[PDB]
Amino acid sequence: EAPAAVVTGAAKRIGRAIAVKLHQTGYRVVIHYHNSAEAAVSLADELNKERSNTAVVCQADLTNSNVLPASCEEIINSCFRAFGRCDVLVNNASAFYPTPLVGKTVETQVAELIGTNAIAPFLLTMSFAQRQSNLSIVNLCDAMVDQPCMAFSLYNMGKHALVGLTQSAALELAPYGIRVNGVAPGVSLLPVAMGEEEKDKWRRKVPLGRREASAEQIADAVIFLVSGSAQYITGSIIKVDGGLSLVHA
Amino acid sequence: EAPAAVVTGAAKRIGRAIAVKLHQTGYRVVIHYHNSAEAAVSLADELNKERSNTAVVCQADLTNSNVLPASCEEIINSCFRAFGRCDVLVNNASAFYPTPLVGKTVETQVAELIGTNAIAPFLLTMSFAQRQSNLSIVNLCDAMVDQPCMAFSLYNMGKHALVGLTQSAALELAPYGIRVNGVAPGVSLLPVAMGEEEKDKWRRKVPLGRREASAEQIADAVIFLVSGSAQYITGSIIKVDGGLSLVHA
Amino acid sequence: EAPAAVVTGAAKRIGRAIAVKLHQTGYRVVIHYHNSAEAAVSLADELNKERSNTAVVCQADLTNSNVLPASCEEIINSCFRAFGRCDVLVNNASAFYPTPLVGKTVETQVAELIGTNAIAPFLLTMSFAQRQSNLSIVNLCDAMVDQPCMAFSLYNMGKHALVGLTQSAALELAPYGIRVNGVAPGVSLLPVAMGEEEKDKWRRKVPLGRREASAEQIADAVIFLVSGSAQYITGSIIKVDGGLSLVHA
Amino acid sequence: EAPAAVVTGAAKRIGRAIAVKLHQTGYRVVIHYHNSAEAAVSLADELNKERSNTAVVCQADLTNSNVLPASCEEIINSCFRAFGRCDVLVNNASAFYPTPLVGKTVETQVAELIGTNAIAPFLLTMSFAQRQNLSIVNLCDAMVDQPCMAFSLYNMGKHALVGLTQSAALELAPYGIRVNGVAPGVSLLPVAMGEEEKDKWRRKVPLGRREASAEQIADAVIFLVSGSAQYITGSIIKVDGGLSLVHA
Ligand SMILES: NC(=O)c1ccc[n+]([C@@H]2O[C@H](COP(=O)([O-])OP(=O)(O)OC[C@H]3O[C@@H](n4cnc5c(N)ncnc54)[C@H](OP(=O)(O)O)[C@@H]3O)[C@@H](O)[C@H]2O)c1
Ligand SMILES: NC(=O)c1ccc[n+]([C@@H]2O[C@H](COP(=O)([O-])OP(=O)(O)OC[C@H]3O[C@@H](n4cnc5c(N)ncnc54)[C@H](OP(=O)(O)O)[C@@H]3O)[C@@H](O)[C@H]2O)c1
Ligand SMILES: NC(=O)c1ccc[n+]([C@@H]2O[C@H](COP(=O)([O-])OP(=O)(O)OC[C@H]3O[C@@H](n4cnc5c(N)ncnc54)[C@H](OP(=O)(O)O)[C@@H]3O)[C@@H](O)[C@H]2O)c1
Ligand SMILES: NC(=O)c1ccc[n+]([C@@H]2O[C@H](COP(=O)([O-])OP(=O)(O)OC[C@H]3O[C@@H](n4cnc5c(N)ncnc54)[C@H](OP(=O)(O)O)[C@@H]3O)[C@@H](O)[C@H]2O)c1
Ligand SMILES: Cc1ccc(-c2ccc3nc(N)nc(N)c3c2)cc1
Ligand SMILES: Cc1ccc(-c2ccc3nc(N)nc(N)c3c2)cc1
Ligand SMILES: Cc1ccc(-c2ccc3nc(N)nc(N)c3c2)cc1
Ligand SMILES: Cc1ccc(-c2ccc3nc(N)nc(N)c3c2)cc1
Repeated sequence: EAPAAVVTGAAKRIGRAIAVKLHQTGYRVVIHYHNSAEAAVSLADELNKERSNTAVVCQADLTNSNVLPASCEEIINSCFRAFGRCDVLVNNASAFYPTPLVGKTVETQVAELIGTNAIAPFLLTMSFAQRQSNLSIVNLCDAMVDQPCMAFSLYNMGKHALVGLTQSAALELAPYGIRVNGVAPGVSLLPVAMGEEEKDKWRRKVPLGRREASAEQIADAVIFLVSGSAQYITGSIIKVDGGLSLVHA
Repeated sequence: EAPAAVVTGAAKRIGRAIAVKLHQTGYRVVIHYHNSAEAAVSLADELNKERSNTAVVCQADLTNSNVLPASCEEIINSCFRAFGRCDVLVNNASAFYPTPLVGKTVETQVAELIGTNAIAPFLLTMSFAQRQSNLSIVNLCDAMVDQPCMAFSLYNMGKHALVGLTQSAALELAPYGIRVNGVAPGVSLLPVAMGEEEKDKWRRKVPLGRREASAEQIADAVIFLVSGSAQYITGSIIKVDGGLSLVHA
Repeated sequence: EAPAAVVTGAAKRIGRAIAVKLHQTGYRVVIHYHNSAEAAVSLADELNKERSNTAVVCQADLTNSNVLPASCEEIINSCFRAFGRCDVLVNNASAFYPTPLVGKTVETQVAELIGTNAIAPFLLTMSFAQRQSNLSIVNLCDAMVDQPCMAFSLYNMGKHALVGLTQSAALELAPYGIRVNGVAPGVSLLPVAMGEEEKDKWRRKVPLGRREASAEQIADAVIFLVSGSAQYITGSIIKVDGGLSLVHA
Repeated sequence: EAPAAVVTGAAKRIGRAIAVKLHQTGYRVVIHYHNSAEAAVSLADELNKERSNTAVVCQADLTNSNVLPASCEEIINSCFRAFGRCDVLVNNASAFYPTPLVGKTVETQVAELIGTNAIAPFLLTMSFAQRQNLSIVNLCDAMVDQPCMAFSLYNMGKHALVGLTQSAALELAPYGIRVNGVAPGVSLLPVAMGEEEKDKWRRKVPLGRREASAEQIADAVIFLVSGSAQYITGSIIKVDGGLSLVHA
């Protein structure tokens, strides 16, 4: 029968492309969302039109809190509930915004940026492993972590922690046959609130084609890592950045 | 005027070694502690008998919470209260224990391991910089972050986030003339509860001398980074590991 | 028209598996070899029986010398002579043997280890680019490059230069639409001369499955990197090591 | 008696500052050079004026060839002949020029860039070790993962040097020989480069919008050879003003 995958923040943009490609590959999917209910259900409707009862949605805030472990457990449980199995976890949901060192309170920013990018991946990783073939986890990382955007220290700390989790969980879960890997975009789908001139500044920086990655190109790397063609691969983070991280200042 | 330094978790072990060496170099010191009140007071007494009014203690829990920003702000405030300046911050205090993926609640484990190793350094860094010559911050990292101990994922995530901080904060605070660097021990002071046979198993693995780093050897690298001999150094992490991280399985 | 690929050191082992999978994928192939003449011709025979006129052999020594540039030129030329095009270069051929610091002269050891692992890849890369779809190069690197085997300094130097080449050529050849990537094995096909107790000692070290990578599992990663599913990927090295590089001493 | 150090390419620029600082720390020095005889001799005279019989020059081409192993052995031998001991080796000499992928022949560019940056350090390390606070410091490059366009052989040479630093650290540790690296970002700029282009680069550096002095590079070499770094091996210290942290 068909394997099942959980994709966090799967309603729009990159998580959406990932869930679509996984479904096209033959997976049943849990579309996790926080604020984007309409979009999440729209995607489920589309996927279920293709193959009946192969997509469900699951709401959760992934901000760090007292209830986050229970929320993460429920995300995994919804996959087992809907499909009787959970073969793939994709940690894609992510808050992204500046937190200058020199109005959300700083402790809220910690909760959101560190929660979404690191603690929730950790808790979902725990629950995914506890509840257990070709099982794997794919973490959406960031190819630019060592050359970070100015004033994004919390966001960067979140993504660095996710690298640590990817590595630690690969080592620890290997005995269980659970592989744990990452995909590290450089520039992909650009901010909605970014202006067109600024977009082109960034595009011009990419050696391979002077363009951002499509969400589908990011999804392609996820598809590889979950597949039978990556069965010896664990603890690896694959850059999908058109060479951007190689470009000096 | 003598410069002043804050060392977190400075009552014993490596934090103490760093405070002492800074003091011997001519720094006035804030000895931060959490539980080790007797040892912190004792160390301060010792340093003050060497030079009068050159050391004060400062108690704070560095577990993550909504009050952690205020606590970190107060730690920096206490350096200015005592000495009228704050030249150096050393982020040494650190929780370290296993958190298996498959007692304390996971919420507490997250708060302690991520708070001490990452969030408190980030908040102390904000406060140190907000309050502002040879200014710098040294973060105590871990040379083994890419070959972590089994079942230490939250601890590892915390140390990886600290690397991210070191880099982000080096970039962002360079315009202010604040350098931000790391020292990464491999095996130094062994756990107090560890049996001699287990200690020797680890000692035997170290290429350079088959022994752990002394606390002073760790302090030596910290003292270099804060000195005028490191005035162009920022965003660097110096391994003090005797070659351990180079040794394959 | 079918695309064409050069695989160096393709007569046996991992190189052979790569040549076989490329061919199965629809590529015409140049089977480069040095001494394994019989095995190279035998492979070409096998592949040509499957689809006629889709495989040729090409002999060359890839040791560093003044004629190495011309030899590398001729390898690329042989691909054009046979197939009219050259879409993919796989830098697989590699000398591997200890060279302690404390019958071959050191001059020969340098020429062999640095020539095969670094200079030949570099010269092949020049020639490939100069003769110029989905064009790409895949370099066979080494996951253990930062945790090297004792007394393998020249080999390790070679593999390190190979990473540098992958990055530098990714950046420079991007404007030409040539992607440059790496696949980094941990332990795969074991040395011929190695005895069985020693083989099993190394197998025990691999977290994922306690065994070495098949040559086909290595080839699988090469296949991905050259595919249309990796079209935004350049300057990336994918570890295929079962988590081995994550294991501390 | 005083310890002794060999510094390669020590006649000028960064290697010169390294030799001067080592000398000021109390080392006797072998000032190796290739083409800069007048500058090397001028340095030796300055140092010997300071302390009699504490500096000698040693000429050698560090390009890769059949004779390079013998030349490197002779450089180490020179330190023993002058001073009776060799405590420190600094691998500083380096060829640096573009080699685009698309009058020197490429085999000569390989020989010069790979020989000076990698093979010569390896042979020198062998010779240094066969003869034995002992340490080796290799001059690396902080920008090796964000390389300059069309510098592939140079970049290959420096990556090879990181491999050597790690491999030799591991292998010579049982002998009490530590092996480390100093990785400048931008330090002393080419003499020929117009100020307009120098300042373009200077402005990229987060920490003070300037290049490293040769003396600041030397300071990190001085730390690594000192008693203060006695547990440090296989480490490479960036001295780059934050440059490698700056995205495109
Ligand atoms: N886009 C890029 O150029 C780029 C570059 C580097 C790395 N990446 C990584 O790739 C991944 C996807 O990128 P993206 O641009 O598609 O992401 P995105 O648009 O910024 O966000 C993806 C989703 O994250 C979910 N999310 C945010 N905060 C949440 C919270 N507190 N709780 C639960 N869910 C939350 C949101 O779901 P709802 O809409 O349902 O609220 C959002 O739609 C991220 O991990 C990102 O860091 C992207
Ligand atoms: N020891 C090693 O071999 C080694 C290896 C790698 C890295 N390191 C790094 O080097 C640094 C020092 O090592 P160490 O072994 O000396 O450290 P440690 O003894 O394990 O901890 C140092 C201090 O951290 C403080 N701390 C713990 N939890 C705290 C909390 N919730 N709030 C405030 N303070 C808290 C404690 O202060 P109180 O005693 O006052 O409660 C403790 O004395 C650490 O950052 C460590 O990660 C050490
Ligand atoms: N566990 C592993 O096997 C492992 C681990 C890490 C990395 N890797 C990397 O993966 C690749 C394949 O591994 P492998 O074990 O299959 O390699 P290998 O069998 O040791 O060597 C591959 C071929 O390289 C060719 N070669 C050697 N010296 C040459 C020279 N001077 N000139 C021209 N060709 C020469 C030989 O060709 P002829 O037989 O025709 O003479 C040989 O068959 C290598 O790059 C290796 O470094 C392998
Ligand atoms: N300058 C920078 O911004 C920078 C940046 C990153 C890394 N670094 C590293 O720091 C080190 C010092 O840099 P630098 O700018 O001072 O170096 P440099 O001036 O470019 O070269 C130093 C010396 O290397 C010697 N050399 C060149 N080719 C040689 C050969 N074939 N055989 C023997 N010696 C040869 C030359 O000696 P003669 O003059 O006697 O012929 C030259 O003076 C180098 O390893 C370099 O890669 C420097
Ligand atoms: C030029 C440029 C391209 C893409 C983004 C960008 C947009 C959204 C976004 N979301 C996120 N959770 N994480 C990111 N790293 C991210 C990055 C920003 C700037
Ligand atoms: C063999 C061995 C050597 C040293 C430690 C060790 C002891 C205490 C300790 N505290 C800490 N905050 N962080 C560490 N990384 C740490 C590590 C553990 C095991
Ligand atoms: C345990 C163990 C597994 C595999 C090899 C091994 C065998 C052949 C081999 N060839 C080569 N060109 N490069 C390597 N790194 C290599 C490695 C050595 C030791
Ligand atoms: C802008 C700019 C910055 C630094 C150099 C520079 C000058 C000389 C130089 N020599 C050398 N052996 N290695 C280098 N990496 C180097 C670099 C050149 C141009």
